[PDB]
This record gives sequence, structure tokens and C-alpha cells, in this order.
Amino acid sequence: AKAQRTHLSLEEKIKLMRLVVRHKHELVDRKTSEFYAKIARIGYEDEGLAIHTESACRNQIISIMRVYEQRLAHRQPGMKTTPEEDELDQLCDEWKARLSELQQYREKFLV
DNA sequence: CAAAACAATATT
DNA sequence: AATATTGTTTTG
Repeated sequence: AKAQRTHLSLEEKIKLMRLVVRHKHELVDRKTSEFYAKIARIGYEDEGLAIHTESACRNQIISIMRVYEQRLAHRQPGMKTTPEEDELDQLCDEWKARLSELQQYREKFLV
């Protein structure tokens, strides 16, 4: 997680996503934020990332997606395989699936 | 030099 | 209100 000041991000990104996926099942209709509001809570009370806010919990995770989709279409030569990058990719895929599953439900309700 | 990721902002 | 985005900072 880049941030204003940090030593290693790639590590933080994985740690953050490692929590979202582990809590992808958790979800409340009453309050959507109730989710991201919990991730930033356990992400700073266990991972010790630093400081995050509900809103920030929606921008950070969101940003990681844009990159995941961008580097997903690239699939171009000139890059080497890595364990860290591989894990992050897997975590993103799992999280992406959960988001899609929830979206499908919406379509069922309407049309 | 360039891309990635955050944190806040712009747009719907 | 919710999301991708936009500006700035960090990583590569």
C-alpha cells in the first residue's frame, strides 16, 4: 500500500487483500460500509498497516483493482514470474468473483 | 522514466 | 450514495 510514507507496499497490499478475501462472505445489507468499515479495523489492529478510513477503505482496495485489471489485459512479454505478484493476483481474482456474485443477485431482483 | 497505490476528488 | 477516477506519493 503506497501511502504517504511507507517502507514496503506490495507486502501491505497482500496483507490487506488477505483480509478482504478471508471476510468476503461477511456482508450486511443494512450498511454497506459495515464491511469496509470492518476491514480497515482489523487491518490496523492485526496487520498494523497504519491509518485508514471507511472511505479510504473503498479507494485503496478499489485502486488495487484497476491495477489488477490493467496488468491482466497486458499479459505481454517482458515480465518475470514472482510469488508475491502471483499471490496478489490470486487474491484479486477471488475478490473479483465475490463482487460479481453479488452483482448477479441484483440482476435477479430486477429484470 | 514510468507505473502502481494511496487518499481525496470528480462524475453518475 | 457509490465508484472510478484524479492528484500526489511510493515502488519499480
